[PDB]
Amino acid sequence: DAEFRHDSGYEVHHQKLVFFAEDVGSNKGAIIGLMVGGVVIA
Repeated sequence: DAEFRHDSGYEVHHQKLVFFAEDVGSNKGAIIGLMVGGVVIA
């Protein structure tokens, strides 16, 4: 055991970050709730 095991748990977020951001990004029309929710403060 060295780095053969810890592949998925490395790759996950590396991709989940892109994937999730895609999911949100190409659905701003929906996630708009949060967008507005974040505009009211800050």
